[PDB]
Amino acid sequence: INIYQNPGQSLANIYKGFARQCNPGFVFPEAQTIEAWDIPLRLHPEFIPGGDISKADQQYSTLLAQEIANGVTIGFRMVNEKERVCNVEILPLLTSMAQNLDRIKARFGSGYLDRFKGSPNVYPTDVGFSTDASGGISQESGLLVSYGVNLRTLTPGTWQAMTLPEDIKALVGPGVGLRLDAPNFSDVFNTIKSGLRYTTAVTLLLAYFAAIGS
Amino acid sequence: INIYQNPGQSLANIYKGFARQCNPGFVFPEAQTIEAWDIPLRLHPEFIPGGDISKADQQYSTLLAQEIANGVTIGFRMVNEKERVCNVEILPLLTSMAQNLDRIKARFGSGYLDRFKGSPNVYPTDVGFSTDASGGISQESGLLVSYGVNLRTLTPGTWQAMTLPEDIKALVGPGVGLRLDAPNFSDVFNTIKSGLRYTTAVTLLLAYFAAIG
Amino acid sequence: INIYQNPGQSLANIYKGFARQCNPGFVFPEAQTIEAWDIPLRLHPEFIPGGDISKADQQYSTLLAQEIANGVTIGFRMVNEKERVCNVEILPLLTSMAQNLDRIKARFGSGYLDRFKGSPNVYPTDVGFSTDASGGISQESGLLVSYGVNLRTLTPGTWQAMTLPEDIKALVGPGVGLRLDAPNFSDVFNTIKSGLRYTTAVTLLLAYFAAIGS
Amino acid sequence: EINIYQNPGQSLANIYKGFARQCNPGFVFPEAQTIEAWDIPLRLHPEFIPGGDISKADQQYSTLLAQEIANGVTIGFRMVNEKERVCNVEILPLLTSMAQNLDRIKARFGSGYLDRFKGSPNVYPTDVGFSTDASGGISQESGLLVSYGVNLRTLTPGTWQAMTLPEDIKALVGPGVGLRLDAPNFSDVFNTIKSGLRYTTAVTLLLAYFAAIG
Amino acid sequence: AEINIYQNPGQSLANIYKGFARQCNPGFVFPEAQTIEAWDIPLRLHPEFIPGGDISKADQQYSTLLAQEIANGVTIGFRMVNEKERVCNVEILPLLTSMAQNLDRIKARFGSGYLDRFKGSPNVYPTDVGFSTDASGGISQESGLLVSYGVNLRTLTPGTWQAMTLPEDIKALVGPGVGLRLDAPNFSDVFNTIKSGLRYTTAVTLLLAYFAAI
Amino acid sequence: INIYQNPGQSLANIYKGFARQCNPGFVFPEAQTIEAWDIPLRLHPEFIPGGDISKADQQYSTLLAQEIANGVTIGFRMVNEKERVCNVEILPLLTSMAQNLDRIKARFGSGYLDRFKGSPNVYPTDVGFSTDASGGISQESGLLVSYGVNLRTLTPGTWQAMTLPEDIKALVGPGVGLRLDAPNFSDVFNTIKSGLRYTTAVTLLLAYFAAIG
Amino acid sequence: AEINIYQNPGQSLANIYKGFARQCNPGFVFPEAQTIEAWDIPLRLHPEFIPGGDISKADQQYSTLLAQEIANGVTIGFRMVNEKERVCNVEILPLLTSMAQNLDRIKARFGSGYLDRFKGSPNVYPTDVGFSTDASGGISQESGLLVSYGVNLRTLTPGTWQAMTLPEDIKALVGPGVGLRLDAPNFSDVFNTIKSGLRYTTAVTLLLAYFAAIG
Amino acid sequence: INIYQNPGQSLANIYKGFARQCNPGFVFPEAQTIEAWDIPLRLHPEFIPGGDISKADQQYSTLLAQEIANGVTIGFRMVNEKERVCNVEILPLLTSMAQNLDRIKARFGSGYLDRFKGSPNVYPTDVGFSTDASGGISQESGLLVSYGVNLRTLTPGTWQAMTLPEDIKALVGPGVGLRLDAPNFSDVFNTIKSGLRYTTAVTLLLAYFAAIGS
Repeated sequence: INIYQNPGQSLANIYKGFARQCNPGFVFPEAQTIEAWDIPLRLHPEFIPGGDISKADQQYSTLLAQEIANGVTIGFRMVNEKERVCNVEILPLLTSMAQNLDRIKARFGSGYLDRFKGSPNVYPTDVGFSTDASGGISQESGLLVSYGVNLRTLTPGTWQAMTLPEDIKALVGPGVGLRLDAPNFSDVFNTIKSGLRYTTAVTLLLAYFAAIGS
Repeated sequence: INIYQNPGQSLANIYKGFARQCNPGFVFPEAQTIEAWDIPLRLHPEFIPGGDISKADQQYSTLLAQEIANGVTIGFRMVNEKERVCNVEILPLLTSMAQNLDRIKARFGSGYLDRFKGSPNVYPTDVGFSTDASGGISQESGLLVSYGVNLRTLTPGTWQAMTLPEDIKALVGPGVGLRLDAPNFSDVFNTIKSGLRYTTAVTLLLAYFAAIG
Repeated sequence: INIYQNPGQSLANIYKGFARQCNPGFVFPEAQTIEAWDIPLRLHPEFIPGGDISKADQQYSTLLAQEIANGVTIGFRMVNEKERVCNVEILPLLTSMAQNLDRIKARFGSGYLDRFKGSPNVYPTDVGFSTDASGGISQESGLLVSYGVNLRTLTPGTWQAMTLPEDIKALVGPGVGLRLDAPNFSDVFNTIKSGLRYTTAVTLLLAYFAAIGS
Repeated sequence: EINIYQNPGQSLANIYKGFARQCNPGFVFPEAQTIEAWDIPLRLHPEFIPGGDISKADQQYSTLLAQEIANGVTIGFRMVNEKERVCNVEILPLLTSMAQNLDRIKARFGSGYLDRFKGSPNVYPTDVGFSTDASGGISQESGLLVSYGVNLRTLTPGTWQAMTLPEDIKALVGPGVGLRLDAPNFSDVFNTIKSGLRYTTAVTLLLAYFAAIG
Repeated sequence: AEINIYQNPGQSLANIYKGFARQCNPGFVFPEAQTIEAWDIPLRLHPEFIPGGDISKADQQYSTLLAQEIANGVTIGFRMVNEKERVCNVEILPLLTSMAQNLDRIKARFGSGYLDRFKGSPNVYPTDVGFSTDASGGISQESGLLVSYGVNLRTLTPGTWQAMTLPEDIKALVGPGVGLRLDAPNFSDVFNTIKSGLRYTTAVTLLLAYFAAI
Repeated sequence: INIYQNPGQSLANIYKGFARQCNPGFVFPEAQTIEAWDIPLRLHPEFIPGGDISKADQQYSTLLAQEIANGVTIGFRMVNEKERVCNVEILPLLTSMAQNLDRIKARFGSGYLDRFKGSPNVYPTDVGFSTDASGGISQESGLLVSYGVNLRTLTPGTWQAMTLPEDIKALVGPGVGLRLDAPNFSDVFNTIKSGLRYTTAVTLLLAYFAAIG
Repeated sequence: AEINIYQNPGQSLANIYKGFARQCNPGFVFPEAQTIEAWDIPLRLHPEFIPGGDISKADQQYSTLLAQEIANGVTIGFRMVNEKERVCNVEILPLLTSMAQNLDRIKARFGSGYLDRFKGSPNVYPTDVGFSTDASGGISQESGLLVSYGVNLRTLTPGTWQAMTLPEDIKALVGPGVGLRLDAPNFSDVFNTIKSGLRYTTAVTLLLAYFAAIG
Repeated sequence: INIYQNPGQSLANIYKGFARQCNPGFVFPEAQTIEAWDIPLRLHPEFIPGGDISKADQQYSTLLAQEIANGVTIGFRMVNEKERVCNVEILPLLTSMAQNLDRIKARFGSGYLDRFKGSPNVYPTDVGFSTDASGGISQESGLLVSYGVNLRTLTPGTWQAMTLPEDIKALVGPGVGLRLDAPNFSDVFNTIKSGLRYTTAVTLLLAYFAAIGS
């Protein structure tokens, strides 16, 4: 295996290593973690055209190189930030996603990827504009993140049924209900665009679609 | 004086040192530099409310600290990157601003600060959205940078009439003519927003209003 | 349609009648007239909060009512004063505004409304004070009328380049170049403030911006 | 392909389509109407080019063409200092207004419209002569007859006001409207229009008049 | 009585402008002594222009400037009919007024020997357009425009430019070159626009405004 | 096709018409004419932003309009001035350019366009100031026209090798070797600037680079 | 050998200075290439000093400069006997060293066409002393000293002056003019000290020091 | 200096010696000789890695040793072959290179070294295969020697314009226009490759680029 063609499995492997550092007694949700981090590739198999990795989509590769770079940062931080890395960042993310994946499959069945397709966002980390009825953009628009995470339109019912690790919740919270003409919109847009990673954008996607319509 | 009630003078002094280090012969345009870097505070006296700096606008103060820190980085880079710091970065910026400020004062007159009013942007580094023909924001809108810099409507002619340092042009050029609904819009928005500093946003502001267009 | 949400189309409809009563051959400049008299609502969409005409801005509504009432006086005056009403007041207005709008659109492009922003004036009949170099108001300031008509700095060359109906030129000329501390300033300010209407303020706005500057 | 002698409309339309694009590339150029209008004189008078031999071209016709070329050279120089005035008072209003006038003529007379211009004593579009009584005689009641039937003597204040013309042209011709040949200034007016008109602008005046009359 | 434009240029042109000033406003007080004195300045600086008092040996370039000026008086004559208000109140009376006030400031500051102020540029003719100098007599990339007898546009501050008393038409022509370096994108256009736009009389107007104000 | 997106083809068509009028046996060098007159657009694709001619560069558009107006004049003048128009103005131009272009392609190869890059002139008709031997602009400088034609340094040997139509030769001749500080500089600068056209500037450019050395 | 001082002033004077330097320290590496090139500068700027390659028509002022240079070499020969320490370590070797370094700086900065930097002052001779200019080509009371081929003392900064590599005696001669305005009470004295003190050879030393430092 | 870091100066010094023996009055083109023989080093600074000549590129070092060994031979041959050595081999080589380098400087400008970049050949003595008109190597290709000397496309005009010493002309002549599939290709290729040396490959490179185009 390799990270371009097996992103879930590759990253799962690294995160299984982290989860063991944290607690060898923690049951790593491996099935769900591979499935979740494979979602962007499922939706976009052209990321690896005709199966040759030599022609891999540049933006997709950059995202994976970002995850590699983040995994390096975690190894260094495990040393003197073990109790945050483990109990705020990594284990909550893994538990969260697995539960959220499981509820998506339960609510939407085996065709659940259909909920994610048809968005104008190609990459799981994209931040763009929500659209009006006709598909236009207006000043009533807000943030559309990942594969259909509409923060502008995000209801209180949806928000309160959402299970997100603290760090992702804190990133994305300020964007909920926010109009593009709001004084902090540029800042919040910029902050969410810069703060997302491949893995954490999936984590957000799963939380949203698990809870949507609550 | 201090950097908060006198940003133009304070920054001008730092940059005078950079210029003397680069080129002692180079005549430093002190009056223009001071007046240019005073523009956001003249536009926004609320930044220092009742004249007490301990209550100064936080975003404004942070903008100015970034300039102090960048100044320290510039002086560090003078050893191994003198060619680029001097002849690509600092001297072109100083000349550009003096020429564009004077041009602005010649073409619009002494009341030139009015041309900087009406924008959705409070801070000189702000990056927002231009309004379309209806007066709203739409997919046809684009980047509204600083105090009136409309990258969306920025013309071919205007682009090539603009006197502007290489790095600012490199930063901002991908945003020229760019619509909200462009696939790369988010990226280009992000880059420009992250790339601007107080001094360079004013440099861009002046180049645009001197060239339009 | 109604005069609150559709001021340009409602005022155009009235003026189209007056122009027929004046000269049936006169080609009414409908598109420009509607676009010109909508400008104030275009600049301030909050005048009608959330599409609700009962919550319409009272000062905005009152300016429109005065145009309706003026319309009634115009129809009265057609009998004994047709020659002045038609040839001095109405037809030159309609023609000048259409020409000036078109010129403005040609000089400043589709985003021409921007040239109207940043003034201290909210209403098109507003009369406030010119700025000096400092950013402030002083004795060497003068009249700033409507959305950016700086009478203080308006030059002799610009005055005679402007296409403005007689009745508005005679109203506004006295304030050209006039300082706050001028002995006749208060009387001139009084005369301009009292004689301006919603439609004739827009007429002046377009004449000025067609003829400056840059 | 074409030349100004055999193809005056296309040749002149091409030059003005040039001036219009440097002025404003957003400007929707009315190519069809401009070719047609500036062809009028040659359609009424094909003997200007006897049997398609441009070396036997009519003297007064060739001179009118050289004048237009010379005027185009003047315009090119004026575009350096006075670009705004030339574009937006001169060239663009002439084009839009002349197209509108031709369109109106065609909607109210069909393809048969050239018949309006027929059987004038004026051979050339720039000709300025005398209006005539019922029986075809000149009297002290005569005034100006310009181009292919533009009777200024007989032209009402009303019809004049109904005419859609650029400023340049209303200013030149207005003083002749209603003017008797025994008027103290008639000879000044005659002298000004004769020297002021050109092939191009005489057609502009023709189309404005026939679009308005009756 | 026996004056000519070669030997008596100020008096010759004064006679013509006094006739314009009367066409304009018989109540305008013509500043005759100042106008004669100002327009003689180029000849007083360069007696050479007429070697030994022999006008048949007159300097070609000087003679060409005087012919330019005659040709311009002919066009003003023509423009008096259709553009009298612009001609009189923007172009002519302000020129005469400002020139007289500025010449008087200069005399009050320097006395009868004021002509020495105008010496020392490389420019032989009042309409000359050349380059600003460094401190070493050379031309560098920091040079800009140096026009007429020492009007250094490159080093003129916008403060003193705006303090200068000058006809609008002259401000608009010359303003673009204030502070402008020779490598600016528009320098070549500006250099050449001022070069083609200046005339014997308006260059002297500019010269006196500049020397009064600096 | 149109003149904006297809200047070489639109212009070559018109001149092919003139040349057939001049001599139907004259072999019109069509590939070379089109190639030469597309040069400016190939150096500057931004002249037509994103392929949209409603957004065309205004200065570019103006040069092209001038060439169309000139074509109308050529058509008028063909009646009584056919000998000059053909044997002085048009045929030698087309002949000279095709030969110079072929030589330039042989000498600098397929990437020849890079020889026209990095001048301070954006438009083919631009007239600016050369850089001196030490790399600055000074009184030792002269005229820099189009995409690198240095009239100041133009040697006697280059001049006599140049194959140039006589109207272009008469225009540009006075600028050869002319210093910024010369008494008649400003006069010649003005004359050359006003007298150049899009097609004639391109003709000069190829004559120069075909003859240097 | 088959050279002469009018056509080969650099090589000629270099030949004499190679001799002084060997007197000073046989172990001193004489910068011959830079020395010939530096002292050819005035002739390379004004080839009309020898019109048509004909020394019989040599410019009188040029020749006078060369005569003065010969006379100065004679006096150094005499002072070598009793003032060897100063002649060697204050006057000559520092001059030779400094010109070499300054010239290589100038050539690295501007390339082979460096000579263009030295043009366009109104000074024809390397020892000329004249007036700096305002921005309009004139002289005003803000003007000061303009020396040699563009050494603008009026405009020269006390800092960039300190940064110039220059032998003591030239530094002492020219320092008083730095920034000096023409209405200063010592201007006439300083103007004329510098004028009288300069030689072809030491004017070129000053020229290269300035143009190496000035940017 | 040494031959590794300073190949131009070292070799010019040897050749200055030979020229001196040939004819003392022959002006040695010293600047051009040093510059030309530095070309291969300028293009490949990496030949001396981090300024350490003990790690100098072996092929490049061998090239220069060959030139030292050839110098010794020339010295030996000076006795019984001075005429040929001087008038055929040495004097024409130095004069040709100097003229050619000067022509290349005028033709291509100060960045002329850019003409020598992008070839497949690293060493000046390399012989490879040229690119055909469609951009590939094929049987239509031929000999590409040194930094861009394309013998395959080398025209009759370029051949006659080329200023080249007799021995190089005879070495290289049979390769001109020669195709890869020619029966004598192998022989000529082998001959050119074995017969070239550092100095002479540079002499050829310069002959060609100074003559291309004719």
